[PDB]
Amino acid sequence: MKVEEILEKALELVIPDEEEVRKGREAEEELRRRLDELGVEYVFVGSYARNTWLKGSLEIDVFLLFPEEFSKEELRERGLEIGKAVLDSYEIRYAEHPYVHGVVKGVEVDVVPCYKLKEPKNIKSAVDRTPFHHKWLEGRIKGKENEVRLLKGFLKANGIYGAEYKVRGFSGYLCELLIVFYGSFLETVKNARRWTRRTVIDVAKGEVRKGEEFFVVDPVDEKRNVAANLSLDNLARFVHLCREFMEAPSLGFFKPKHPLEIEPERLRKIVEERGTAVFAVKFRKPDIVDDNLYPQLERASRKIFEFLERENFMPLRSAFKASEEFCYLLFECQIKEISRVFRRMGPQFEDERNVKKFLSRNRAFRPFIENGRWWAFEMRKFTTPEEGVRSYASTHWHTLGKNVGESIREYFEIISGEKLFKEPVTAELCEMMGVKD
RNA sequence: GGCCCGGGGCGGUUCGAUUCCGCCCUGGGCCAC
Ligand SMILES: Nc1ccn([C@@H]2O[C@H](COP(=O)(O)OP(=O)(O)OP(=O)(O)O)[C@@H](O)[C@H]2O)c(=O)n1
Ligand SMILES: [Mg+2]
Repeated sequence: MKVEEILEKALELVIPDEEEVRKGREAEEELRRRLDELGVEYVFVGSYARNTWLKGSLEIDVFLLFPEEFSKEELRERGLEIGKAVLDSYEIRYAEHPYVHGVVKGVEVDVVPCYKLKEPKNIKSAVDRTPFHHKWLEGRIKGKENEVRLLKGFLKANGIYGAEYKVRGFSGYLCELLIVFYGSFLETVKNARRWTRRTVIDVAKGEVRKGEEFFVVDPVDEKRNVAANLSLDNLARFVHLCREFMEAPSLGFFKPKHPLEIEPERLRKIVEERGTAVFAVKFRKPDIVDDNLYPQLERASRKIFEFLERENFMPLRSAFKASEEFCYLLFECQIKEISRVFRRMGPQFEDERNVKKFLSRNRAFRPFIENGRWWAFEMRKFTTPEEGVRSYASTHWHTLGKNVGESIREYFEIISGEKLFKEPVTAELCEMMGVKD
């Protein structure tokens, strides 16, 4: 049951079976045919072109090569039109760099425009160095595509796969680059156990040096960090995962963990056992793309957390959840209620000028001296986290993310108790509190 | 959109703010494929 045995069973979970390969090829063929009628230059990139896509995740990436001189606007317009006329059913919903998604003979496809250059330098559009990533990988990943699939499947099952902002994990390309560096999934896992937050992995130079932050230099452009969007905590989760896997290998590390339900009744008893203040800020989900939403939910969530900590409610952790129509910012504090009074540090008895200005203030209790300096009893405007959040969110909505803020401005409410466990956030609450089972 | 570095105007809070909470101008990088 040692590693190598597990890796064999694992291959079954990550390698596409002959039937799925068929579908992808036929779609590839058809897709080329359609493209070969309109003329137009194109290059298949990504995991389908390199035969490193994960089982049950077949998505063909076609990149339309345009002349450098063309305007950004021409790019989207032509790409849009070409995308639409080439797909059975389509859908446009770019985030910054436009592109068209669709289905050809049942397979997902991504038609993306990009400028055609020589030398991946002075990139015109944000995705220009992608075709060069394909060239560089072409002759070096050949024969290790299965090692790539194991790594992707590992990260996928543990929730740190993608590099979109929702995940802030490992991109596919990053994965491929790691296979070319260490040679296999097993070696990557073995070495990643010793990675640090200053680790720099440079495949073009076959080197590993210590830097200012986790960096995986792009062979194509040594100034771009391929793991730029990999968050620190997620880097940390992978390293820990690699350690655990080596100690007690298991096919489980490649199988997705089910949301694993819990009765909102068990959740209520846990919160009571904990004795904390658990609540959420609910508002309507802005109609924007994931890559726009999450960073905003992240800011909002953080801005409120910081409010809760400087206000002494002792926040434990924060979380957030986006559903079809609403969003939720979750919080947990050790302080369900604080006194109305508190002490505010004053000047040292020494300089009377400021002592006066300090005592000149209208106060309900009369300041005192303690260890050489004046202190005053002040009165809070709120005494619970919810009251505090309600206030802050009503007045500081503009700093809670462009769209998330404007939405909280037109409406939001604070949910807690039984009425909160009925919302679709139980998974996030359990993960946030470390509930196990 | 978010994050990092920088210039310049303000508001609030404070005994006391460049130094905490925010707002308006604006320059330069990075990420998302
Ligand atoms: N953060 C990212 C995302 C994408 N890419 C470029 O876009 C390709 C990845 O496109 P994507 O479709 O997001 O993933 P795949 O690489 O195709 O792999 P998989 O579909 O299995 O996730 C990479 O090879 C690379 O050229 C990149 O450089 N950095
Ligand atoms: Mg793909």
